[PDB]
Amino acid sequence: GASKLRAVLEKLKLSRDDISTAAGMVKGVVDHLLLRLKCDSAFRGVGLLNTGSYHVKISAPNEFDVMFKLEVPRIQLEEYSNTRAYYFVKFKNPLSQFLEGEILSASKMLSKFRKIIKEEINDIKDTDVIMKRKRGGSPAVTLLISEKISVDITLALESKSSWPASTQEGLRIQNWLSAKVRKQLRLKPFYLVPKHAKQEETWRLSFSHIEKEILNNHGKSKTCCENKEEKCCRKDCLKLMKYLLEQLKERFKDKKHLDKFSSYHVKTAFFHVCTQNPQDSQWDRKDLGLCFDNCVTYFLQCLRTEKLENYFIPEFNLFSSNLIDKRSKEFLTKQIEYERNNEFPVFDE
Ligand SMILES: O=C(O)c1cc(-c2ccccc2O)nc2c(Cl)cccc12
Ligand SMILES: [Zn+2]
Repeated sequence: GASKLRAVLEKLKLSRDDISTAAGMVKGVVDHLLLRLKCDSAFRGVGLLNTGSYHVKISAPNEFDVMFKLEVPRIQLEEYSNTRAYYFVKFKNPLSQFLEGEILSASKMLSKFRKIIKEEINDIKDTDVIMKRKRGGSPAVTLLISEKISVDITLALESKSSWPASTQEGLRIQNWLSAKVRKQLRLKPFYLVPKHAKQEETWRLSFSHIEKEILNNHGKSKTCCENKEEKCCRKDCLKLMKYLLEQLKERFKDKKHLDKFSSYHVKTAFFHVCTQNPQDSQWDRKDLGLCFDNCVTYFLQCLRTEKLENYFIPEFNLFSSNLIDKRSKEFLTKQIEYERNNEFPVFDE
C-alpha cells in the first residue's frame, strides 16, 4: 500500500527531464512574446507572474500554464451580483482605450491581447507554433508548440490594494503557517483574470502566486523539508491526488463523464486538508499511505456533500450545481470510493 504509492511517485519522476526540456522552449517562446507585448502602450508594464515550478506552471502531464501580470494603478472593484469572485474593474492612463464608461472591458482588453499574440506567432512563423483559442476567457490563449507541447497564457491585472471582502474569512492558515504569515501574504498583490460568469465584462480573482508560495514553504516548521529529519509528504500527496484524477479521466474518456473536474479542485481540497492537519508530524514521509488516505477521504466528502470551498473565497463553492452536474459528482464519488476501498487499482502495474 505505502510501497505501491512510492512506486507511482518514482514512475512520475521518470519524465522529470521530458517536462524540464519542454518548459525550456515554452520559456523561450514566452519571453519572445513578453517583449512584443511591451511595445504596446496598453501592455507596456506587462510581466511574468511567478506561478510554477520552472514562471512556467505544469498542471497536466506535458501541458503548461503561464500568467502575464499587468500593473494597473489604483483599482476600484464592484462585486458582480453577489458572486464573491467575479468583479467589474474601475479606476480613480494607457488602459483608457479599454473603458466602456467607467468599467474596464475585459473582452476588449482580451481581444487586443490576442491580436498581438496571433500576429507574433504567425509573423515569426520561423518558430513552429500555432494557437487554438479556448473557450474560458481564461485561458486567454493556447499555443501548440510543435504539435506536442501546449501552453496556456493568461492575462492578469495586478492590484496592490487590500484583498476584497469576500476573502476576509479565507486563507485559513493561522493554525498551520501562522497568523504572522497570513498577514504577510495578504499584504501581497492580488490578481484579476478575464473570466465571464455563467457572459459579461467580469474579472475573476486569482491567487495562484499565493498557492505557489504556500506549496513551496508548506511546513509548520520553517525548516520543513530542508534536512533529513523533517521530510514531509505534503507535496507527494498532492502529486498523487492530481495523478489519481488524471488517470480516472483517462479511464472514463469514453463518455468524458469527468471532464468538469480539474487539478485545481484537487489542489483546493489538499489545502483544506493542510489546514485540517496543521502539524508536520501529520505528514511524516513514512506515513504517506495514511496521509494520502486523508486527502482522498476529504475529497470524497467534498464530492458527496457537493461542496468544495475556494480556499481564498469560502462562499464560492467550486462544486455547486451551477458549475458541475450532480450526476458527474455522484459518478466520481463512486469511482474514487471504489479506488480507495480496493487500495487504488488504478495505480496497478
Ligand atoms: O488562478 C487562480 O487562482 C484560479 C482561480 C480559480 C477560481 C477562482 C475563483 C472562483 C472560481 C475559480 O475556479 N480557478 C482556477 C482554475 Cl479552475 C484553474 C487555475 C487557476 C485558477
Ligand atoms: Zn515539508
